[PDB]
Amino acid sequence: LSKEILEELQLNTKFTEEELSSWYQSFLKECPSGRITRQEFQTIYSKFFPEADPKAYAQHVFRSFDANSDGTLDFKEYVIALHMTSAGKTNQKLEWAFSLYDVDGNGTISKNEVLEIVTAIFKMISPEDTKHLPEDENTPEKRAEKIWGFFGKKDDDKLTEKEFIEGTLANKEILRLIQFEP
Ligand SMILES: [Ca+2]
Repeated sequence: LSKEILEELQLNTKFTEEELSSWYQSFLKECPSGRITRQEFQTIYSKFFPEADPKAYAQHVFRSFDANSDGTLDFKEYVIALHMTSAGKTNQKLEWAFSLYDVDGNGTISKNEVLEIVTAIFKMISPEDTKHLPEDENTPEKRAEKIWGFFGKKDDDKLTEKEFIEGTLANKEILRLIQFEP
């Protein structure tokens, strides 16, 4: 690691520098490069969520962090990705839920895009639990809709980042929706 990346990581986690270091060493033993590939990263999720199709979701999470598209996530970005994938910190989290959702990366979210992640996210719910799901929103096609709803202005065209951070922050109903299993 590097001193700066050790703190950007410790001031984004309840992880100690000492821990982030032991971690690195372990990570480096599997990726001597100090960087991890989408292929590899995807496996991480297929392993710990055997009861679903994490493949899709994982790929999206991956794209959301691999900034300057090298097809690889390095330790730092990789770490903060394993985070905004579990639960907890949610603002430091929703300031990323936009990145995950603005799939094509421009600067605005579409109805398809919302539906693409809602579905990918859905494919992660063990079929078992797929049922304990509040019917109004218990299928991809639905939830996507019970979301593009709150953001009103059903443009069936666009949703800027302003309206996203506001709707998410304002009403915590969409926040619960748009986001994964915390
Ligand atoms: Ca977009």
